[PDB]
Amino acid sequence: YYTPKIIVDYIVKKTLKNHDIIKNPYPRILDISCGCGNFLLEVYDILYDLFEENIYELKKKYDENYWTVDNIHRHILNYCIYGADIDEKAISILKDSLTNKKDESDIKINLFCCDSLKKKWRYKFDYIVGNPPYIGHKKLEKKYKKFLLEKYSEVYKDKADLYFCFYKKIIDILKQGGIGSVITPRYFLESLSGKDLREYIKSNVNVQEIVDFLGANIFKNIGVSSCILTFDKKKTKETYIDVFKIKNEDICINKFETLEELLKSSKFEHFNINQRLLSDEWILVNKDDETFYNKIQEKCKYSLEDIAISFQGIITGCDKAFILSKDDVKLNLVDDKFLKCWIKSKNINKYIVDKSEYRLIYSNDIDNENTNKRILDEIIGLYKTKLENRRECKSGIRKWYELQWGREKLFFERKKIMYPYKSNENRFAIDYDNNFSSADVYSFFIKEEYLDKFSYEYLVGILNSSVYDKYFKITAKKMSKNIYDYYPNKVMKIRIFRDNNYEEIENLSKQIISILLNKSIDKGKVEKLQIKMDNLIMDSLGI
DNA sequence: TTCAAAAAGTCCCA
DNA sequence: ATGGGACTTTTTGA
Ligand SMILES: CNC(=O)[C@H]1O[C@@H](n2cnc3c(NCc4cccc(I)c4)ncnc32)[C@H](O)[C@@H]1O
Ligand SMILES: [K+]
Ligand SMILES: [K+]
Repeated sequence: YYTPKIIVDYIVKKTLKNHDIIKNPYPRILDISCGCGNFLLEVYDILYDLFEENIYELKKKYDENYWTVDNIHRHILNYCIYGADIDEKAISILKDSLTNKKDESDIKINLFCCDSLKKKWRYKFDYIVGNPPYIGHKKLEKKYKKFLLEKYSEVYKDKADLYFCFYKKIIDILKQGGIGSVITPRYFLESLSGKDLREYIKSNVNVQEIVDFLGANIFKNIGVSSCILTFDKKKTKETYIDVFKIKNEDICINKFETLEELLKSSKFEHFNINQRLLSDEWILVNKDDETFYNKIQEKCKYSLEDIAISFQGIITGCDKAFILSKDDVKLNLVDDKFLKCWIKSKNINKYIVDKSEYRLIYSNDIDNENTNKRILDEIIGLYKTKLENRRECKSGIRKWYELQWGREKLFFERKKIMYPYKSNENRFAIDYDNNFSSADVYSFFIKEEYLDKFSYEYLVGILNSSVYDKYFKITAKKMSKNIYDYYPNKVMKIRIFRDNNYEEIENLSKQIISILLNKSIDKGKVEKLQIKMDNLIMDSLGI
């Protein structure tokens, strides 16, 4: 995963541009996932320029025979550059690349082929740079995950990622007054799994700068969203973070010769965040958005979690075995008591759901194999081998033809609100048709004790408003270009209000629902009603 | 027993 | 061929 050169140079310049080579001519620069040496080779070039530009000052202050230009190459490799990686071939290539920068006496190069997370590191380091590996909870082998849970528990639990541990290792082995700069996924900035990691970073290092690329495609043909984190262990009372957040995700990364030109430009916005004021959540927004977010939080007395019951959709474990088109002839084998309406995330619009085109065979209600042999033999059994490889089938908890996570039917077969799990905008709809769905659609229904305060029509009105689209996206988890995570761990934290505008907001919502359900939809008037509703909500929240 | 999180997403076309 | 757009499964720890 080759890191773009402009970012590599920026990271190295970040850690080394103001190093006092005269005061300390023995800086230790480390990359614990160096690979072929994208960062370390640049570190060599930056160090070599630094030594040659101060070669005569060094010669005068120290051993004058040791400090010559001819001796710079040797000194850098013996005492300055350190790298670690698990790939033997990459280390071998990097060793040759460092050697080719210039046998006399066989210089030794501090490159280790090892697990960076298991190595007994004999000393701390002045500067650490690089791009660690990212491995999620699905693609990480179970034997290694037990080690991470037992030894890296301060940052790695549950659905945490591998690069959390590289953050902990880098922070642990950084010298006092040292500087670290890495490029990692951005998701830990907001994700629920990153809470322990954020607590660790906040209370161990001073975060100098965060570069957030949002959904920009930094790595070509890689579906990941990146950020650059720069931190130090310097004694300072400032504790203020420079945040450079991109404004246009469509931009290409090579607009200028250097990254810092892009950051200072009109493609990025800059603002400051007080690190001491960071809660367990990192709300990195400008003053206008902070005021906007704080107004809504203070004005709203209730949250969605207070008034609603949230649940994830069906997880069959093999969709091809249980989901059929409503026009599929094989449904003539299945009694209608077994069939449920099935929708995908794209079927969720604002305020209403598209008509179902798929049916779910709720195979849990099938009592035994002998009574409905045709359904099992001709429909579900076509994927029996894959069905039996599901975890709950291996342990015997689930029968091979049963849904892996069937949930409760009564939760779905009722009036409820559904929203897609990943979307570019708020899309909350009222479901009237007892729709079932997979985990790409989340549902909630209102608690009985809050039905006389909040109706479904009022909720979809304010939740689909432009005010709440901006409001939710302030702290939402940015996944990829024009995609946010609409998950209960943040959707249920949305705060809602009840005031003098309740009735008209609800009435406008009913009008929109009435038009959206017509045969000849005058979608233009829906937009006009939405604008009027947004004005009511902004009036209610005083913004 | 059984909840919900997780993009080095995935797949496609031009 | 690559880059950009539409769309989103089930494995997994707790
Ligand atoms: C996306 N970028 C990479 O994967 C690079 O990082 C190196 N890289 C991976 N993982 C490493 C590690 N520890 C974790 C580890 C080790 C062994 C098995 C397992 I599963 C996990 N330590 C040291 N370099 C490690 C790789 O060799 C590439 O150059
Ligand atoms: K001298
Ligand atoms: K991206």
